[PDB]
Amino acid sequence: MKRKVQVKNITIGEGRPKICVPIIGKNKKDIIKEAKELKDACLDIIEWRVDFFENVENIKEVKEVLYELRSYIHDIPLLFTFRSVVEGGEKLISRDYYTTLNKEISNTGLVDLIDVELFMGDEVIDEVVNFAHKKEVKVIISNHDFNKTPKKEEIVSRLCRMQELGADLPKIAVMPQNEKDVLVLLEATNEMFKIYADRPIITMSMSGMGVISRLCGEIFGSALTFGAAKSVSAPGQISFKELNSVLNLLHKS
Amino acid sequence: MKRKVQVKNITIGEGRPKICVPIIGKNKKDIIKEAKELKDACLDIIEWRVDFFENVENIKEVKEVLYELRSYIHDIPLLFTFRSVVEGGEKLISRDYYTTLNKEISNTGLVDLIDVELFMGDEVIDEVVNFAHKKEVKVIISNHDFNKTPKKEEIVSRLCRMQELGADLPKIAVMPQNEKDVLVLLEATNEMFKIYADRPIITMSMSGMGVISRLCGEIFGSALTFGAAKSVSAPGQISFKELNSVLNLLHKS
Ligand SMILES: *[C@H]1C=C(C(=O)[O-])C[C@@H](O)[C@@H]1O
Ligand SMILES: *[C@H]1C=C(C(=O)[O-])C[C@@H](O)[C@@H]1O
Repeated sequence: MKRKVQVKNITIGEGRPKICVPIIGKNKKDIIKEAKELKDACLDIIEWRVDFFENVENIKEVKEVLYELRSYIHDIPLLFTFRSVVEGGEKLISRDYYTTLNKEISNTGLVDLIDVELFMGDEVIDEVVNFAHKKEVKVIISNHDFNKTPKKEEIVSRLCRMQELGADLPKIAVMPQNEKDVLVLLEATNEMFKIYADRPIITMSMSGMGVISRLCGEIFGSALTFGAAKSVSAPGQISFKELNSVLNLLHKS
Repeated sequence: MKRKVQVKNITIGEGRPKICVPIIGKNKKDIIKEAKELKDACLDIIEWRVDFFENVENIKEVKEVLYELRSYIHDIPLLFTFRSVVEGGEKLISRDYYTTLNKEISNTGLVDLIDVELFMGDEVIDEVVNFAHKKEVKVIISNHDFNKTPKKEEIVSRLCRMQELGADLPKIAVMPQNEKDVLVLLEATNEMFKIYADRPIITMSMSGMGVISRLCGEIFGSALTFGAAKSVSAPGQISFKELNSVLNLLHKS
């Protein structure tokens, strides 16, 4: 009754939640060094957090890294994400360029998924999505709130809008100010998963307090969880290796 | 700040939730066989589910087991529990023997904690609680519902009755019939913890669906969690060695 998102040998939205490991190097040497350490590691998808790449405004240099990166990762699903400043990024860039970066990178045929930020707008979203599906690229439409956890109804409403915008995978990250906020996130996730969701969704409650939301996706509905290699790409992620053992332990419980 | 329950080298209600493992053997040899396996294991407390013991109706023989058991787990905290048929037990006994068993054993000075069922009535509870504290034995006043998860308010109400009846550790285990019921348990748990708790509490949502409640007590408020050795004594138990790593992992988070 729900659609699944297949990327290579990985089926998002079925079985145990899929582990995604970010690459956050500031330069080609470190990025390649990062990719080499993950080739034979136990994980499902790799996310290139390009917002960390120092020459990110130079599209040719971004492609150069992308080529070399695919050579080492060959058939591991690869998500491309430029996380903007409003949603936790550190590099500021034009909105016209955010579109160009995502389109040009989508056009290479080298990325399997691309992340597009909801707030960025219908104009930006529709163009990135239409062009990503041209090349069979799956799209994550994402939304992050680093200060608050909206009410469950509001969270559900955002995941629904993302779905209307053609997102192959709606994604929402929220920040708890208390323990109950964490449960509100889980509550909205399962209501979405059971009643309104039409495909897989990705959700998380950030920081140490909401870490449970990164582990219990199999019961509650989040199809993908992010684990860190050396350093964190978002507050609350634990090492991908420990995430793998916890997900496996819960798969047989 | 509030009360903590000290049993030997273990401080319940501080840092990591504590791990309790039950011994469920039917005869002396098996019980001791289990004790030797948990002797130097990474657990905090050992629970003797004496209801599994075939010769439970002869106090003499029950005591003969304690004496030998101690020789192995002399320094490890020992909880003595006779789980009645009504709340998941496997052996029927008169309410009067239930009292004498708990009083006689508690009188030996060999047990560190004992579990009395809330629904067993104030008569039985006052009698057992009073005597227990006189021997300096901690009391867990418990309640289990294998059918459903009562509304949040009821769970907190039960946990509160337990405190007023003098429990050193209130305990409730409930059965989820849906994912939301798991969040209700956690929500009720956190409410007790921040608003009404004067002592550490123990809570869990049973079955695979509720397993997440055995892993996140540090955040939501449960001070003790039960893990299985070779097999489970309640639906949804994880092996104790695995449980230990997840709790240590989440403690530093
Ligand atoms: C989306 C969400 C993340 C998280 O909360 O862990 C990590 C980021 O790197 C992703 O873009
Ligand atoms: C009380 C709770 C249990 C649980 O749900 O794990 C098992 C019993 O052994 C305890 O007495």
